[PDB]
Amino acid sequence: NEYAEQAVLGSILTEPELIKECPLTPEHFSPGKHFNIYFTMQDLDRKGQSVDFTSIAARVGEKLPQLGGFGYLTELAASVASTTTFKQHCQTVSEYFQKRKAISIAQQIIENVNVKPIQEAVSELMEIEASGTDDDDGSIDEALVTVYEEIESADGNITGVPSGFTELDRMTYGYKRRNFVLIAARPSMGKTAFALKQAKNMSDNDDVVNLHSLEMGKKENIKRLIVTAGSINAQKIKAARRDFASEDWGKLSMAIGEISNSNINIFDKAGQSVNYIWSKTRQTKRKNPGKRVIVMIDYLQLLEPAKANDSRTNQISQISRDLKKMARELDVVVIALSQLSRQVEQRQDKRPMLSDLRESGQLEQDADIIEFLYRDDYYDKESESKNIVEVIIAKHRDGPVGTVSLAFIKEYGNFVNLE
Amino acid sequence: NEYAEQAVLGSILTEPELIKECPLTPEHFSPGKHFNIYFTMQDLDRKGQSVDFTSIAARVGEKLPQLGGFGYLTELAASVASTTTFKQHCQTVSEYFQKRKAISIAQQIIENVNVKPIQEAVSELMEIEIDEALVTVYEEIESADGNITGVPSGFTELDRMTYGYKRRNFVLIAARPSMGKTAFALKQAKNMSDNDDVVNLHSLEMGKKENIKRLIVTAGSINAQKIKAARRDFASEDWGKLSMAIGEISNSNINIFDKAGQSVNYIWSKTRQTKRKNPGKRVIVMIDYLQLLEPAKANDSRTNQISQISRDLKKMARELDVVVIALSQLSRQVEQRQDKRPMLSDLRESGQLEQDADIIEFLYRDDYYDKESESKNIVEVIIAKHRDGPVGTVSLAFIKEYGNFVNLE
Repeated sequence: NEYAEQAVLGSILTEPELIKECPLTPEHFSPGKHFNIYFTMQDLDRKGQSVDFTSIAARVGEKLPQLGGFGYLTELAASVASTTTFKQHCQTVSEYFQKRKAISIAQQIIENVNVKPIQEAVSELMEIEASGTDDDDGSIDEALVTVYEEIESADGNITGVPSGFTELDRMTYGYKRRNFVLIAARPSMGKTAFALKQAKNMSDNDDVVNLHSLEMGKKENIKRLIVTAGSINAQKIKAARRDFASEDWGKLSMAIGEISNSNINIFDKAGQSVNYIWSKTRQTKRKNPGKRVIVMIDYLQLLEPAKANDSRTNQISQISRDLKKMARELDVVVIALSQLSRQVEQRQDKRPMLSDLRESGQLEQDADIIEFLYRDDYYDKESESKNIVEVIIAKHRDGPVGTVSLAFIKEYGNFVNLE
Repeated sequence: NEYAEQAVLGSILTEPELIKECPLTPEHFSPGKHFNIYFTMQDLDRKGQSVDFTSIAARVGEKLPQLGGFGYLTELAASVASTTTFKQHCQTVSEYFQKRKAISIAQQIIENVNVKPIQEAVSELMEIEIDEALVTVYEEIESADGNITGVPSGFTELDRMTYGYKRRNFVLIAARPSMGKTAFALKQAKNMSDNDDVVNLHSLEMGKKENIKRLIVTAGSINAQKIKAARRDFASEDWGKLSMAIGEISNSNINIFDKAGQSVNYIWSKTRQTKRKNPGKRVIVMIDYLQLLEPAKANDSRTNQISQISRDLKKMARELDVVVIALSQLSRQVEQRQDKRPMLSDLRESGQLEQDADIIEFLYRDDYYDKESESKNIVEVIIAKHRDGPVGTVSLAFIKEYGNFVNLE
């Protein structure tokens, strides 16, 4: 391959310091030109100098035409649009080098064989391994310095996207960018209101929240965001409102402003594939530069799978795995509400654990911050924790676990901080 | 269109980060060049790399000429004045893509239609297919009425909680056998047809006849046992209540489907059809047995079938915008307790059930388990789940003889 071979040579003549960031030998390059363009290029490096046209042409003064002349070195440096592809090209050159020697050691065996062909399979073995030159080595001695800076310069203040709960962010330091958090819980625990809360809290820290409600409508999601924002009574508005509530219009004509002054985006298409959400995530991330994006999903199970004719347990796996990829490759916080096995209610301790994620197998594995919700005053009419939802972080990949308590105001769908 | 097609290919070769900002497949582009220009262009992206002349030409080293040669990639990159109209051009390319397939799926029908051409027009159909939205929200609350917004149940004490089953809701009327599970449905059936709404009754258990035979004995208040056989030479002056009920049922908007095996998709089709023939008016879809519905995957676990049904049933209500009422049955395990009063956990197999339901309402006749009940002839409808409302128990008087329900308090 000559095309990728030029790029490497050129990008080096452009950045005379890249000969280090990628180790090669003239053996990799084509005969004559490219070969000599590196041989002389590499020599000036081992002698502890720089590598540019001027220097190279200054080295082989009489034997310059053997490198395609000076008119070629400049053409090589001209061909390189941007030295960003260097890695990618320096690898294409490398793959083709293995390929060259792989055959050279292959047709080597044939000629070698025809005492005993044992020492052959041994000599032809040592060569086939040394020809395996890769690009990702392990150096804990280098990437350590990269961390140190960050340890030193410690921004004592939530790094990622804040949840809006002081006692929770003091563990996560903001849901990161590649993370895939899971908000699962039994029905009637605030599973939805807890989401719509974090939804706004993020929209207040000036982030973008994409709420995918496959269960509810674009309206109810707002109708809830209002009754939660202005602290107005949920039952009042519904129907009474007009001739039943007064002086609340102040808290209403305020909330209606807040929601319209927020970065909340709501999608309510009935059937949403992980790929659908993907597309709507790029689009939102494109229209909104510089700012972080969070993708909420109101029901992991109501999502539309990729393979219609497949086992249910495999569909949730297909979804889960895909959902994670999105967060990673698109670099956005992915929050997915889920449901827990109906089997939770047939125990003495109604407190959810990981095994309660029924069908979903590849679920708990792809999740970064599995957090269950638990209202004690649902299973017990006489609880010592009146109106207290306890958010249980059962899994944290880059952090600790534990239970966080919050006050749930059933009437406003609001959550309050404690301790 | 090749002109806008160049702009797209070019502006991408200019900004090797725009292949992402606008999704396409080689299928969109003209054959040969433009095609291969994207095929190879897209491939390098999926492999997690960059897309520029240098890289593209480095990929297909021998087969470079099939992309118009290197001299063409540069001409494309030069053709782009500014990468600002990339959106406008990436749309002109997309518009022409639909137009290409719209014909490819149109002349598809022609050759296809050429068993029954029914599944054709169906298969050829599926292929052929915030601040802004909050100002109305204001007027919604302002347009508070004080009465029933959605579809009324017909029970004053119940509608004072739901304000009419909404449009996207999926309510569940579950209960043990012999509680009025069916008669309670056939009651709401008419009450909705009186409020001038359309009720699609899917009785998979009974016949198109018995459903009417019950609607009459309930409408005219005539005795259920009389008519059956005696009627002719056993009842008198009831012909007035009969020649009145027979009219009511024929003057109603009740539609009864009684095909033996009904898939959720079957009901779906019969719902669009009824909604199309009847414009402007709301439609309610009743199902006399959630378990007698035919699943999608025959060879699957039973607990997954009820989930396949339930999940599908909800989507229908949401995407078709109609009230979906599904009668169900409760685990036989209810009768082995002291309090025969049903709860959510009693929904046996069905797991993804209670989660997709909006208004789970169980029925309970106390005078079935107790011969000496203080509530003689009293069914108590128990709303155990209300997503956009409150819970609680509502009491109604059940007239066993007429299959009629009466209001109280």
